[PDB]
Amino acid sequence: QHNWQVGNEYTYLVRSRTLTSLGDLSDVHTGILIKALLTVQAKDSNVLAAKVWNGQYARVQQSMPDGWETEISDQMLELRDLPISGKPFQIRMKHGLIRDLIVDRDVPTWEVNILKSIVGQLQVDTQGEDEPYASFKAMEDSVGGKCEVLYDIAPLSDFVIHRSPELVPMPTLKGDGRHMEVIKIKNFDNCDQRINYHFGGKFFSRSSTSRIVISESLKHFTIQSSVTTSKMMVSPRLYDRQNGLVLSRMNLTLAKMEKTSKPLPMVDNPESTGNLVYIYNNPFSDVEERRVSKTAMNSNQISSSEENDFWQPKPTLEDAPQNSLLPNFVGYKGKHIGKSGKVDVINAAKELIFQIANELEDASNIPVHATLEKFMILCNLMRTMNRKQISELESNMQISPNELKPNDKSQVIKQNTWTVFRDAITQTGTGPAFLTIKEWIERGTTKSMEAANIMSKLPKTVRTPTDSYIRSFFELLQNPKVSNEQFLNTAATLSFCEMIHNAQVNKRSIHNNYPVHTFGTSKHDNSLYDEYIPFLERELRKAHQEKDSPRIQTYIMALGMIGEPKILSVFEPYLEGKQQMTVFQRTLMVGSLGKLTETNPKLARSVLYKIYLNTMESHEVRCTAVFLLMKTNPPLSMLQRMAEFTKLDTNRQVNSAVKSTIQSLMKLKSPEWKDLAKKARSVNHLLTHHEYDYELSRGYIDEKILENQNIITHMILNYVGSEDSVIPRILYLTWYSSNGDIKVPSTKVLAMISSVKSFMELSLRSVKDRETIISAAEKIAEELKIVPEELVPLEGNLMINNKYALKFFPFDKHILDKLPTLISNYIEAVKEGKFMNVNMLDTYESVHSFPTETGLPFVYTFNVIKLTKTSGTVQAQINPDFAFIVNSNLRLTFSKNVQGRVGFVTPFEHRHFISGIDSNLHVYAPLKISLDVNTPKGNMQWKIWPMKGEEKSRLFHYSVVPFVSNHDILNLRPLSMEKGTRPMIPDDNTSLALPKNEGPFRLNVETAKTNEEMWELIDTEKLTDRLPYPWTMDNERYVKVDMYMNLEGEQKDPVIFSTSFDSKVMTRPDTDSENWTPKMMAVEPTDKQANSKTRRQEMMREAGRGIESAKSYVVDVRVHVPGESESETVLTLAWSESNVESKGRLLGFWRVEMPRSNADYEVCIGSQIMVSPETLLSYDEKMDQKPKMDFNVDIRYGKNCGKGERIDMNGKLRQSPRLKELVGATSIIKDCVEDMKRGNKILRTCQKAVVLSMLLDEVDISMEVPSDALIALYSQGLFSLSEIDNLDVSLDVSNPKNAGKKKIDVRAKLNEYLDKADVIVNTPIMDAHFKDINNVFYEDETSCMLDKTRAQTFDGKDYPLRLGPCWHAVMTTYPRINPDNHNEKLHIPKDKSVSVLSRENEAGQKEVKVLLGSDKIKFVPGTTSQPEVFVNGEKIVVSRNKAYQKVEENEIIFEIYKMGDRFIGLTSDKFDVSLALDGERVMLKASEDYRYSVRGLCGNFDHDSTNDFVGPKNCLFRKPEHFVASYALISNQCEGDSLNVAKSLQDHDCI
Ligand SMILES: *[C@@H]1O[C@H](CO)[C@@H](O[C@@H]2O[C@H](CO)[C@@H](O[C@@H]3O[C@H](CO[C@H]4O[C@H](CO)[C@@H](O)[C@H](O)[C@@H]4O)[C@@H](O)[C@H](O[C@H]4O[C@H](CO)[C@@H](O)[C@H](O)[C@@H]4O)[C@@H]3O)[C@H](O)[C@H]2NC(C)=O)[C@H](O)[C@H]1NC(C)=O
Repeated sequence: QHNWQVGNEYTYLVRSRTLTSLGDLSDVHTGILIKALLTVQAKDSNVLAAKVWNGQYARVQQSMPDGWETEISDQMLELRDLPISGKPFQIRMKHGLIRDLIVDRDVPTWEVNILKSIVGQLQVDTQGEDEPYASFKAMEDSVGGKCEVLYDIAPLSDFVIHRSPELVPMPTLKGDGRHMEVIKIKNFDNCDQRINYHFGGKFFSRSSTSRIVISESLKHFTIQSSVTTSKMMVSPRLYDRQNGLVLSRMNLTLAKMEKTSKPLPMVDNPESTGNLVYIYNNPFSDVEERRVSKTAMNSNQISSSEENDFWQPKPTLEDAPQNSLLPNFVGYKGKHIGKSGKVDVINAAKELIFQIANELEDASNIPVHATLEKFMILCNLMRTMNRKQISELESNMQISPNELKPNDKSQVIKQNTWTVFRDAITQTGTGPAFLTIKEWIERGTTKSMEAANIMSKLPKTVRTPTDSYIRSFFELLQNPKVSNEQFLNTAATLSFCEMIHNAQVNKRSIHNNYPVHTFGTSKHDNSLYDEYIPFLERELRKAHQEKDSPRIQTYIMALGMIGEPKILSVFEPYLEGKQQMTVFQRTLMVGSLGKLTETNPKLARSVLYKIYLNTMESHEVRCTAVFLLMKTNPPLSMLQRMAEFTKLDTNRQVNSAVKSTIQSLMKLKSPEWKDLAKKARSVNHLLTHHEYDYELSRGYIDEKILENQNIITHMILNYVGSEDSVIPRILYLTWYSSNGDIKVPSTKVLAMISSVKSFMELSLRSVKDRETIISAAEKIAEELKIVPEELVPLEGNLMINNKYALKFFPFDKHILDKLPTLISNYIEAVKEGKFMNVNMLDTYESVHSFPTETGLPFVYTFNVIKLTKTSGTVQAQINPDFAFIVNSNLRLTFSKNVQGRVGFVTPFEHRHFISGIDSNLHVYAPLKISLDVNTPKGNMQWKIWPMKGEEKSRLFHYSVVPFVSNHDILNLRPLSMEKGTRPMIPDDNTSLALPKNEGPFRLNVETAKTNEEMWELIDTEKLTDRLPYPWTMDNERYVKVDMYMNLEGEQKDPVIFSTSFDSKVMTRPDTDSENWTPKMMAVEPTDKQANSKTRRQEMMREAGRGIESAKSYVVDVRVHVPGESESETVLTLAWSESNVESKGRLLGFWRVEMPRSNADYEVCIGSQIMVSPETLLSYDEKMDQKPKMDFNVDIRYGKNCGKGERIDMNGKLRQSPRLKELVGATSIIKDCVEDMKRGNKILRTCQKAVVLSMLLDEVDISMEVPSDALIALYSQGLFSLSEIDNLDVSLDVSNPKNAGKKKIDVRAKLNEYLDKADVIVNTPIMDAHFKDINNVFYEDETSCMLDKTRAQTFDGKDYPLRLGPCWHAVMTTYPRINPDNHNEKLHIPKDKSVSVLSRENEAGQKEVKVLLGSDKIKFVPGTTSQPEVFVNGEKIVVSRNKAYQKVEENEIIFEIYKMGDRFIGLTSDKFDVSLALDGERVMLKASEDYRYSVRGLCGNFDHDSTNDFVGPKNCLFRKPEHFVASYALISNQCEGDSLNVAKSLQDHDCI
C-alpha cells in the first residue's frame, strides 16, 4: 500500500464551485468559485507536509445556458482575495488512508473545514476490507460524514486519454503498470457521524460521485486527478416539484512531480483537528476555540452514554444557545453577528420594534412595507441575545402596560410597542425569553388572558427544551399567582405536559423534531417520574375531593397528554370503580388514552378491548373505546369477533358505531391504511343487515390522493349519539395530511357536553320568566307521586390544537351562571362608547441544515406569518323590548406571508445566497355598520357605509414572486429591498385593467402572456361557466393582483339590508273547500314596493284558501345598493300547511329595479302538491283505492309578471298493477291478514305494510317551455348528465321523439326494486333512454299504539293488554328538580303541560280524557258513528265540513276534526301532540321535545326498548298486568280488581 514515495515534491491545482439555482424555472445561478494551490512533501514514512497558498475567489450571478459545469474565463470573472491563513500545516498517514490533520494558532474553524475537504478529496482505498478489476463497499468518511461508499476499479483505455488529455496531464509513470480509474458512489442513509441542525426521504435527494486516475497498482499509486460532484434536490414550499437545487464540485489535478528542495517549516503549535468530518466552534469566544474529538481507537482485529462524537455544550437559562450553522450565529467569520461592532444588538432591536409598531397602524400598506418579514428578522435577532441584554432593552423602552390606559386612543403606538415586544418574546423560544416571561408573570404585568395566551404558544416555539428550562417552568407552575387563577393554570399545566412529552417521552419526537446531532434528557435523569407524576396525581386527587369540574377535566387531560404507561397505574384506581366518577369524567378519561396508542399500541389496544367487552357501562364510554380501538391495526380475529358481536348486541348506539366504523374502512387506497382494507372487506358477510339512522353513533374516514403530486389528505369525524335530543354530545375532527416523510402538524378538535337539553335550559334561563301558574298536570303528577330522576351536573370542554397554539376551555355550572352578569356588564360598558385595539401574530418555523461536500453549511427555511387586526369604537343600546341598536366604526385586516428558501452560507465573507418563492395575501375592510333589530316584529335592518377617509384604499392583494438573492448577513432588512435580489418577471409580461368602465372597483392583474388558466379565469366575464373548478392554479409562477376602491366624492347613501317575518291562521269563509281548483295561477300583487304589509296579507290569504285549519307563512327580504346605478331588490316567499288534509301550496315573488338604466324584471311562482288518499291507519285490505299524487308548478316572468313567458308544468304519479301483485304476494300482507283474522288492528308490521301500500312507481313529469334558450340550456345539462359514468351515452336520433311540442318526460320503472333507476328523457333536441323512506300518513316510529288486545310503546315494546272501568294515565308531564336548590322543585313549563287519561267501557268501548294545560276534553264513546266530544263540559259537533279550533294570539291550541271511517283527531300545535280514536282504539303521537320527560303506559320515550316498565317510584316492573294495575288512578269510579291489584303491588315488593 505504498504511495507518496518519500522525498518527493508534488503540486496540485485546486478548483471548486458551489452554486444555487431555481431549477427548471430559470437559468440564473448564484454562488462562488475558488482557486488555490496545494503542495505536498513526503517528510517521513507516515507524516507529510502540506500547504494551501495563493487563494483567490469570485462571486457569480449570471445566466448559464450550457449548464453549471461551464468553464468561465478569468477575464469574465471578478477575482478576490480569500482570507486563508496560509501556513505550513502538516498531514499524517495511518497505515493507508489519511487519519488526522495539524493546524496552528491561526485556526478559524471554517478554514479547517475547507482544508479537510481538500484533504478528503485525496481519499482512496487501494485494497479491500495482476488484478486490474476490483469492487467492494467501505464505511469511508468525508466532510459530510462517515457514510458508506461503493468502489469500482478498472483500467482506462488509451482512446479516452488521447481524446481528453486533461485526465492524464503527465503520463511518464506508466512504467510496468498502466492507468486505472476508480468510481465511488456514496449513499447517505447509513452513516456513523453526521452534522445537522433539524427543527420543525424527507424531500432531501442527495448524491455523491467521484473519479480518480491512477498508476501501477498497489506499488506506485500516484494520484493524478480527482473530481467530486454533489447535488441536493429540495421542494421549496413542501408542495412543489423539486425546483430547488444546490450543486457542488471539487477538482484536483497534478501539476509537478520532482525532488524536494527545502523542507517546509515545522508547525510550532500542534492543534489536532481529528478526522475529516465537520467540527463546530464557539460563536461568542473572543479567542478562537474548537471542539475536536480524537477517539484514537485501537480498532484492528475484526442514547448510550459514550464519547461518540464532539457536540456543542447545552446552553443555560442565561447564556444564549450555541449553533454553528445558522447565518446569524456563524456569519461573522464563525462568530456571532454582533461581535462585528458595525451593528449594536439592542439598538437594532429597538429600531425594529419601533418600525413594526408604527407601521401596524396603517394596515392598508402592510404588504408594501414587509412588516411581517421584519417581525421574523426581529425574532431571529433576539434569538441571539442574553438575559441582561433583553432586560436592558425592556428598561430602555420605558414601557409598562400596567400604567397604560387600556381604552385610550392616544397611546396606540405605545400599546402596539408592548404587543409586538410580547409577541417577539413568545416566538423567540430561548432561555432568556422564558426568564423574562417568568419575571413578567411573577411580578404581575400580564394577569390572566395575556399570560394564558402566551403559554398557549410555548410548546410549539421552543427550540431546545433542556432540563433546567423545564425545572424553571415547574417552579413557576408551583407559584401562588398561577395556581389560584383558573384559565392561566389550565393553560400552563397543559403546556408543561406537552413540552415534557415532546422533550423526553417520545424518542421519535426527540430524534426528528429536535437537533440531537448538533447537541448530543439523560437516561440517569429520572427526575420526570418522581418529581412530576406525584404532583399531578396529588393535585387531581385534591380536585376530585373538592368536586371542581374544570380542575378535574384539566388534570385528566394533562395526565393523558403526557403519554406514558404510568398513567395506566395512575388511572386504575379511577376507571375500575374504587372512586366515584360521573359519565362525563369517565368518557374524558377513556378518550385521554389517545397518545398511548401511538407509542405502545398493544397495551392500549388490550385496555380498550377490555373496556369494550363490558355492556353494563354507559354507551358513550363504549363508543369512544371502539373508535380508539380501531386506530391500532388489530388482527383479523378481533374484527371477526367485533362483527359477530354486532348481531347479538342489544345497545343500538354501540351497534351503529361499530357497523359504521367497519364499513367506513373500504374506499381507502393508500400505503398507510392498505393492510386494513382487506380485513375490512373480509367482514361484511358477518355484519347485521339492520340499517340505523343518523342520530346514533357513526364514523367516517375520508381519503383524497393526488398521484400527480403524491399528496395524501385525510379527515376523521366521530360523534356519540345523544339520549335526550337530536344534537350529538361528543365530536372529533382531525385533518392530518402527509406527503412524504415530513408533513404539516395535525389539527384536532374535541367538543363535549354532559346534556344538550340541560345546557340549553340553563343558557336560556336569562329570560327572567319562572313559571308560577299551576295546571292539572302537577295535580296529576302529585297524586300519582312521581319522583324525577337524579339530575346530573352540566360539564363541557372545547379544545383546539394546530400548528400555533394549544387551547382548552373547561366548562361548569358557575361559568354559565356568570355569563349573564358579564353580558350585562358589557351591555352598560358599550352604552356610550368603547375603543379597542386587538392584534394577533402567530408564526410557524422549520429549519434543516447539513454541510455540503465543498465544506460549507447548507440551510433551508420555511416560514409562515399570520396577522389578525381589529380596531374601532363600538356602541350599543339595549332596551327591554329588545330594541337592539348598534353602531360600529371598525376596521378589519387579515394578512398572510409564506416563504421557503434554499441556499448556503459562506463564513469567510458573511454572505448568503438564496433561491425561493414567496407569496402575500391581504384583505382590508374599512366599513361602518348600523344594526337595528326589533325582534317582536321580526325586522332585521342593517346599514353599511364606506368609512370616511378610506375612499381609495387597497382591499385585496395576492402576489407570488420567485427570486434569487445575494445578501449580507450583517444587514437586517427585508430581502425585497436588498440590491442583490433579482426577481424573475417573465419575458412576455403584459398588464391588464379589468374594469373597462370607471366603476366603483378597480382590478389590476399582471402576469405572463402564457398562463392562459389565470388569464381566462380572472378577467373573462364572457366565458363565466365552469370557471371556478377549484384547482392548484399553478402557484409556482409569477402573479400579482390588487383591487382598490374607486369610490370618490364621499357618499352618505347607505347600503341597506332588510328582512321581515309574519304568520296567520286562516279564518272561516276562506277555507270553504270550494276554492281548490286543480291547477293554480301565479298571482300578481297590486303593490310592488319594499316591505309592504299589503303584499304580505295578500300572499298569506291566497296561499291558504281552500285548506281547512291551514297556517300560512311569509318571509320578506329587501336589499338596496345605491351609487351611480341604484339596484333595488324585493323578495317574498309564502307557504301553507295543515294537519287536517295533505294540501300544501307555495308562492314566490322576486323583482329588481334599476332607476338609472330603467331595467325592470320580475318572476312569480305558484305551486301546489296534493296526495289523493286521505290519511288512514288500518290495512283495509278490502278493495284497492289506489294511491295518487299530483302536483302543479307554474312560473311566469318578464317586464310585467302577468303578461310574459308562462310555463305550465304539470305532474302526476301512479302505482303499477305489478305492485298490486307484489303487495298481494308479500309477507306482511299475509302476516296481518292472519292478524286481522285474529283481530289485530294497528300493529307495527302492517302499519309499515300500509306505508308500502301507499307507494308510487310511475312518474309523469311534463313541462311546456316557451323559451328556446331554456331548451338549449336543458340540452346542455342533459349532455353533461349523459357525460356521467353511470348514465348511458345517448345521442340525438335522426327522428326526434316529438316535433312542435315542448315537453320532457322522465319515468322510472317499478321492477328495478330501487337498486338503480332508468330515466327516459324525450326532448325535442335530444332523445335519451337509460338502463336500470317515502311518503307516510300519520305514522312513524315515534308513536305509541294502544289497541284492543295489543300495545306498541314509544320505543317498540309489545305486551298483553286489558284495561278496566276506572281511568288510567297514558301520557303525562311531571315537574323536575330546581338546579339552584336541591330541595325546591320547578314547575311544568307553560307550553309543555299535557296529561292523557284513558278508560275501558263496560261494553268494550273506550273513553279518552286529555288535560291540555288548563283545559280538559272527554271522549264519551257512544254509538253515533263517532265518539261524543265534550269540550270543557260543553258539547261540540264534529262533522265532514266543520272542525274545532281554539285560537289565541294568532296561535293554534288544539284541532278537532273528523277523518276516516270512524276516526277523529286532536293535534296540538302549541303542545306538539297528536291523538286519534274510534271508540275502540287510540294511538298517540308525540314530539322530540318530550324525550326523557314523559312517563305513563306508553313508557319513558328514551329510544330504549329495555327499561319501559318503570313505575312512579322509579321501579322496573316485570308483568304487563302489574304495570297496568300500577299506573291507575284510584280517585273515583273504581272499586276492586285494579284497586286490589294495586293494593297487592304496594304490599308486595317491586323488582
Ligand atoms: C479540473 O481542472 C483541470 C484544470 O483546468 C481541467 O482541465 C482543463 O480541461 C479543459 C477542457 O476544456 C482544457 O481546455 C482545453 O485546452 C486545450 C489546449 O488549450 C490550448 O489550445 C487552445 C486552442 O485549442 C488555446 O486557446 C489555449 O490557450 C491552449 O494553448 C484546447 O485545445 C481544448 O479545446 C477544446 O475545444 C475545442 C473547440 O473547438 C475542440 O476543438 C478541442 O478538440 C478541445 O475539445 C480545450 O479548450 C484545459 O486545458 C484543461 N486544463 C489543463 C490541462 O491544465 C479539468 O477539465 C477540470 N475537471 C473538470 C472540469 O471536470
